[PDB]
Amino acid sequence: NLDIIGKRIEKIKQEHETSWHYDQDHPYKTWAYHGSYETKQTASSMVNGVVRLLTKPWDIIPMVTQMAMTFKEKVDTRTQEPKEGTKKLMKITAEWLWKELGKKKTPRMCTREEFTRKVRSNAALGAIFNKWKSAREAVEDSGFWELVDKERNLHLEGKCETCVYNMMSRAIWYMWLGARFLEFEALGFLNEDHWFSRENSLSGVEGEGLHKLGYILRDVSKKEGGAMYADDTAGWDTRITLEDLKNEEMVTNHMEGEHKKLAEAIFKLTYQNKVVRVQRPTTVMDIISRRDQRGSGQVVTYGLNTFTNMEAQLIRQMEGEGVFKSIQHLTVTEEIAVKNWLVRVGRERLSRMAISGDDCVVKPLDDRFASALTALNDMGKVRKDIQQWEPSRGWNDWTQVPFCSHHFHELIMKDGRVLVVPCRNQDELIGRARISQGAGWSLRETACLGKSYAQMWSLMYFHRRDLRLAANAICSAVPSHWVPTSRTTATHEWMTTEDMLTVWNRVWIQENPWMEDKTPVESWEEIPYLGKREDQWCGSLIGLTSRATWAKNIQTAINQVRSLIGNEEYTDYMPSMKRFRR
Ligand SMILES: [Zn+2]
Ligand SMILES: [Zn+2]
Repeated sequence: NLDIIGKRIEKIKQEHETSWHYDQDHPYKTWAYHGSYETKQTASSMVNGVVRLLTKPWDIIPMVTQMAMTFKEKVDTRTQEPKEGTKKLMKITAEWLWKELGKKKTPRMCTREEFTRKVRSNAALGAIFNKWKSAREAVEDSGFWELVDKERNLHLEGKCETCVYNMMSRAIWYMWLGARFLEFEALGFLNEDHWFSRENSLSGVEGEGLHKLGYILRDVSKKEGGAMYADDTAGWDTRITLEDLKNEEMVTNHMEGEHKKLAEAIFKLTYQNKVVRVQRPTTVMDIISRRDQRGSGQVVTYGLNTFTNMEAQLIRQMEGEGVFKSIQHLTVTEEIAVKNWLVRVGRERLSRMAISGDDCVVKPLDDRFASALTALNDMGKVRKDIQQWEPSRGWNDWTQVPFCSHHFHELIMKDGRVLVVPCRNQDELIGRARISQGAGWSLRETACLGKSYAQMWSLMYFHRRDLRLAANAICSAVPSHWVPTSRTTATHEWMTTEDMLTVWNRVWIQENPWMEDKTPVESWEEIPYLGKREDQWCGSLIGLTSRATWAKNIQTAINQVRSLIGNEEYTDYMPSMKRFRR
């Protein structure tokens, strides 16, 4: 409590002394309340006109149109403390997992130089506006770094002054750029040096890309065992216990010098003790604290969620294999059996999983896993959309398993070679490309975002008839040499001015470890589609009157957009298709 959060609270109280008041009608039960002060202010989703003008048939599909119109009673719930047996299982497993992750890696501090480059190339670090306008301006002004140094030396002392969260199935907690830097210095190595790559972590997929995930699921499917299980958790970030935050901190045991102390401080002072400011309309600013749940930076959140999720799923596996009998209490001989399992088969059991933060696919040794629920429920990782004690429903086919919002098809080229391609309902893909976030978008910038989406569709979704055609139309409608842009930046190989057929060959043939024959593809017509009936199942409008009219008359839609943008240098990409090729 207050000897760690006090100083932070004291400092804010004073800056709004003319507004302070301990409000008695406060809507908090599970958060600790501290006081309120006067504020008044709020960002909605705008339509990309370039993409909408080249996707007319979809102007009458509600699933697409509604996406562009528009829980904080789940952040106010309290997780129970686990049993002693559960806590023992978690500490042993965490201890062992950090050793394994650390066998071929060296913890190290990230640098101002490294941080500066990040900001000067638009990564979404989640900072606030005020003294300097943007992030960019603050990074050259030596004043900033004197503030950063004040807080830094404070953290070495073991106290905090300026590290305070701002809260705006999602909940995003911005800090000021300074506190983001100090988080990056101490914990950035996890992302920057790829601790959760598949090579290093065996379960993880950090930096793999959407064109590898299908191949990774199929490799898992090849192992002997039961169904593939893919249970989603209900509000994962709100079910992170203090015991979870403590096992995460054991990464510091692998550190030394300044680093160990700086990392210890972030975990102690910001993660395991939180100070947050929230807008309430009855408008005031509420200064609340609590000890548990997740609210770090989105990139460190990712890596820590993967770590804790790896830990939970190895434990659920142990329960299915009958390594321990009850969560109430671990005997002495059970501790040695758990430790022996991890040493004998742990690495093999990690390779049976694909884990991306809160998202997992598990192919266990057999189907006992399905009704092994006691550890999972007691750790607080309650399954979404199924009764607490009802057994999990597994999948019998790797092409039906959901993972990172996709499913994966197996697709045979005319030359016999095999692609594994990502897919989702086509209304979701078209609906997202019609949306832009923010204000002050020039026509040129709107066009360049449209082009980023088209290049993505050509590289990942080439097998959907409607998306190859819409992609060709957009790349024809936007000046050939204008560079694809994005304001909120996995592997993004479509962000480039290089020839898209040359990128396709590098990604799917040259650099693809699942493809033995390296024979380049000479044109887009060598590159196959899903079956027509499969394309309709995944949402294609192939076979409708509206869709045939759009395709027939596509050069008229292309010319409409060219007339609005003006007299520039354009390329016709539509003769790359068979039906437009004379
Ligand atoms: Zn601090
Ligand atoms: Zn599909």
